[PDB]
Amino acid sequence: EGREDPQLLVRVRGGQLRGIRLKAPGGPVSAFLGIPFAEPPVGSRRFMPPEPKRPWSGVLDATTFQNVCYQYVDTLYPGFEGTEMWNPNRELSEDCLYLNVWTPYPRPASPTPVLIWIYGGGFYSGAASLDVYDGRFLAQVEGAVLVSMNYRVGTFGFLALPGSREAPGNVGLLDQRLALQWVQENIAAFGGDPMSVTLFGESAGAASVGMHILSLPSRSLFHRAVLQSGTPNGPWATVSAGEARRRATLLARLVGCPGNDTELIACLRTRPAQDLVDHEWHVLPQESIFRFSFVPVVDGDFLSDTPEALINTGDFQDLQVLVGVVKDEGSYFLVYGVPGFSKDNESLISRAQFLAGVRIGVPQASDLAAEAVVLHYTDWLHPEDPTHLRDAMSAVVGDHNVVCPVAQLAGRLAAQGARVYAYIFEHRASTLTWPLWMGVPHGYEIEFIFGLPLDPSLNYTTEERIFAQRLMKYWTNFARTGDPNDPRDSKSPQWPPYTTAAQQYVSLNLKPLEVRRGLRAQTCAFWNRFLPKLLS
Amino acid sequence: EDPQLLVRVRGGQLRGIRLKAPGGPVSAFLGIPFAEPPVGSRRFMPPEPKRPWSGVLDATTFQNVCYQYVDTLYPGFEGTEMWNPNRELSEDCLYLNVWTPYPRPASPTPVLIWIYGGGFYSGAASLDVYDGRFLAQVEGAVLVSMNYRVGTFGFLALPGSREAPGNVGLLDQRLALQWVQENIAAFGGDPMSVTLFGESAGAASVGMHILSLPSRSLFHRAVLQSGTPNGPWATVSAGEARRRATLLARLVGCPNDTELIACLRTRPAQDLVDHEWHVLPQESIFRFSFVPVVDGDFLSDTPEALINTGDFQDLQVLVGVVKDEGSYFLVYGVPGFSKDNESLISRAQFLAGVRIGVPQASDLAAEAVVLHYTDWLHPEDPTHLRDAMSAVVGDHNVVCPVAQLAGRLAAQGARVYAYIFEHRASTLTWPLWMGVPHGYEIEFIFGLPLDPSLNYTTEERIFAQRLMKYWTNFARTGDPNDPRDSKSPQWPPYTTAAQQYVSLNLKPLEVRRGLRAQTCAFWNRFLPKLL
Ligand SMILES: Nc1ccc2c(c1)c(-c1ccccc1)[n+](CCCCCc1cnnn1CCNc1c3c(nc4ccccc14)CCCC3)c1cc(N)ccc21
Ligand SMILES: Nc1ccc2c(c1)c(-c1ccccc1)[n+](CCCCCc1cnnn1CCNc1c3c(nc4ccccc14)CCCC3)c1cc(N)ccc21
Ligand SMILES: *[C@@H]1O[C@H](CO)[C@@H](O)[C@H](O)[C@H]1NC(C)=O
Repeated sequence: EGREDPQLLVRVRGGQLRGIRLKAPGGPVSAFLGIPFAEPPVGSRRFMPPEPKRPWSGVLDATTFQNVCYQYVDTLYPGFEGTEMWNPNRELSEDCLYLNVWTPYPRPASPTPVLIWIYGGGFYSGAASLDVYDGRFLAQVEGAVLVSMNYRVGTFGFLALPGSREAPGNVGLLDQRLALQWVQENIAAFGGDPMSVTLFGESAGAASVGMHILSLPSRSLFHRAVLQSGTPNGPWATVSAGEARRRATLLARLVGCPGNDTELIACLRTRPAQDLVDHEWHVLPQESIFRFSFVPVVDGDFLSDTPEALINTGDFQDLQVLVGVVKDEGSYFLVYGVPGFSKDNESLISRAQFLAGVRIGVPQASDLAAEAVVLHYTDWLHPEDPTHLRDAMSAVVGDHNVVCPVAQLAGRLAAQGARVYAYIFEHRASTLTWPLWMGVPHGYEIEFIFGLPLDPSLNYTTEERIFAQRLMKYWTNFARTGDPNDPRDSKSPQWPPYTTAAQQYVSLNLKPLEVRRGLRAQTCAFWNRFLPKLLS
Repeated sequence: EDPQLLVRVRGGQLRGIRLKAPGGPVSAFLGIPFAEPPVGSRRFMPPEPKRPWSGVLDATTFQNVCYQYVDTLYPGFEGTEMWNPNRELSEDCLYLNVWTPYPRPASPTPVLIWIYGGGFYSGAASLDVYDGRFLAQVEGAVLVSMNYRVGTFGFLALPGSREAPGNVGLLDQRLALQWVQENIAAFGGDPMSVTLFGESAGAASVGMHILSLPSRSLFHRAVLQSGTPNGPWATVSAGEARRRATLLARLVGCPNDTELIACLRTRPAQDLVDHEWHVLPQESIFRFSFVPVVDGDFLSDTPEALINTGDFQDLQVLVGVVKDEGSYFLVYGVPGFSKDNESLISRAQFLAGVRIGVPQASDLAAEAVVLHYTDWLHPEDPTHLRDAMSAVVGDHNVVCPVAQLAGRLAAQGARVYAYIFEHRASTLTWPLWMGVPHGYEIEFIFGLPLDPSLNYTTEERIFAQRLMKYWTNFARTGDPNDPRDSKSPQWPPYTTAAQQYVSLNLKPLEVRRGLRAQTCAFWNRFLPKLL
């Protein structure tokens, strides 16, 4: 010390860190990457809740991203940006409990609102190091303190033998909670305000944000929340204690593990990480799409009851939520799983293929429930039309898994005291490599919220750069005040809060804000009110 | 003595009356007997052909109206009184009426046979709305209308019994169709070009003549206005007919079939009318006590089975509905509804109404109805709930059974033409919320706006003329389109692929696609699966 940049030297509870000065289009940013927040969850610690990281001696280098949590790498379309952009960009390791911090350069003089990003990837994949989650633009342009963490995914994060000591479940959510705890204690050293923390996430990340809202020990660690294309409630974000027990026992059999839970978990702990990844998908109860094997469990601990019971009975008076969806939530889920669908053709399907797809898309549906889905989504004027059937299939999956669980959450939070702001993202990136029939697929709003169009080397249009700047302003104004609206800008269209009376939401596209009413109201009344009665 | 008023039919000589229509005279032969009076021992029995008479039979006045329940709900109210009997009630009522141009046509003329509605418990061929004089004068048509037995008299059945076999009111109708074949040529009518037309229970009757082989040889074309043989109200099973006749017998103090039927035959007509409504299995609306029975005789199977398996290649059918089929059915039966207030109902009142409107519906089926018809943007809005209640009743009872019939006839070889009547008579005394209620297109088809004393607008007179042309062109050719009008828009046939129908209102024809397609997929495909 003494020859290095004094603006990049910081101390945390665990010790000294050395960060890196990064270039963002408009100027420098301070980045502290790969900070350890927990004891490596390896060996005897596999399946166990995280332990806080013991202090270190000397200056820890925090200039590079750390290991990505052990997961299944997508090799479906080799060289394809559409799939490769989501793949791990660092080495896979069980030693992965690290977090990243981006702050303005020089570090802010007064306490600054903090944004904590929780990534998606069906609770089996993801990393905080991906290029779409780059906090440098938000830190530079908006002056934000951005934090992102790695949490255990798959069997490593969510394999549960409910009631056991050794594998209690939801440990990946506890990794997230420990990083929220770390922010409270240490973010002030970076110029961050621990008294103004906003959680934001997408897909499984949004479901994770939702589970922090529904779990009392997490509520003291944040003030506001953003749930993008994901919710704690719904058909995929959780499993029962019985279902998690079933899936962990089946995986144990599959890898040669046999009679109490201690014996079974000890044997699972001797298995190489890849053996577990190789059998992960083989525990699903049916042929399905938008279903993940190891997800949060309703344990009676982290989740005191189902997220459905919790959202219907909870008091959310003190809460501000920003929720929303993309135009085509379900389109991507059809390419691996539904026969007749491909990214390399227009995917014009037959009626038989549509009926077959509804059984895959709604796997828990009875013959009668699936018929109600088919009859609702058929256009009885053109019941055999291949383009309509193709789109209806996308809508079934999108509506069942995302839009209607989002509408249900917005409705319940608003009715029970929260301040809700709802959106629909309708802009398809000019740079998208997925076919046009897929529209705006699941996760393709992220690059805009994070401000990637501001980098001139990424070849986005001028319109897309102005639009990204607009979105970065909505998100950070929401983090700052609990309202996405700019107080100085009187002229710009206001984003009204979502209410049960008016059911107002906005469209996020290249045009100025548009206020719309009812988030897929007739269709979501079918999924949220009728279909549960067709489970009797 | 006018030679244009003396006709010799197989039963003997008749004398009509020269009537005045706006444009000129018409010949009318009213109250012609077509059957032996169905009185005494003949009560509940199939009709017998009328024995010949001596001299010249007077046919200058309408005859007795078949014995029925008279609506006394709103006394002096045009809205209800226009449907009430306008002649004396009697069991001696099997008479028909004939209207022809004056002088009688020189060449054989297409015949239109009108079959009235009234839930199979009421109606008469003598009502002012069924006046054939305009169609006879303006279009040169030979119009025939008959009285058929209604209520217990026409449809009380002890299935399998010889003395009360059921469907005798439909046999009264069939005998009048037989009479037309045998005698219409004496009036200048073409027995080889006979079109049946009817509304509500009359349309369901027309539909039952299509589905019953011995009737099929008596007509060539058909018009089903706001009614169908299929659906929840037009028929009952042999079992249901049996319990209702047994219950009614018990209610009037009666007493095996022979014994029970003989006791019923000793009862005065009004004693049977007094208990008629008390045999319905639930609190319901758009449900009638004595209706056609699936006997395995007149109806060889249910109208559903018959419409799904029938060959209709040789048939031309004109079908349609009115804008607000169910609105009227809500005033007597559904709490919160009235003709004297705007009927803005609550959510509770709507859920309660769905149980009355869909009486066969289980708790789950009724919930599916509620969830489908609720506007989830305004789920508590009283105007939406009021209007949704009207739609439930109209869709369940008329629009979706009509869509189902049109789809099946088209798929199985018929030529079908479908419409929606959206014009509300300027003269209507029912409140505005009721819109275009059940039966208010009839006065337009019959050409009543052409009479200047009835106070209809000029627009309504041009519109009635248009409709009279559609109906008579359909009777003439099996196509409602005018070959004279070498201008657009043409009325396309309804097909299962294109699902084309037209709107009948003051504006020129508009071609629309799918008759409430999504909603009727719910009633016709999903709801039957519950259970
Ligand atoms: N060997 C084997 C054996 C059995 C099965 C499988 C493979 C695979 C598979 C195929 C290709 C790549 C990865 C997994 N899937 C398909 C699983 C579908 C996962 C889709 C998903 C859901 N959340 N993240 N992902 C993948 C991660 N990538 C994405 C992510 C996001 N959006 C995306 C948009 C397009 C393309 C990829 C995206 C937003 C959030 C971050 C992750 C299965 C699906 C089922 N139901 C059963 C068995 C298997
Ligand atoms: N004393 C007693 C005991 C129990 C019950 C009743 C009466 C009455 C009743 C009330 C007034 C008049 C007649 C019957 N209704 C209600 C029945 C409503 C029948 C509605 C109907 C169906 N088809 N024709 N009509 C009546 C005839 N009038 C009309 C007709 C048509 N359109 C109309 C439009 C508006 C008003 C009247 C119209 C087109 C076809 C010709 C007949 C009941 C209904 C139920 N469900 C149970 C018991 C009774
Ligand atoms: C698209 O490709 C898949 C896989 O090759 C195939 O099953 C499907 O039938 C194709 N669809 C069209 C419309 O060509």
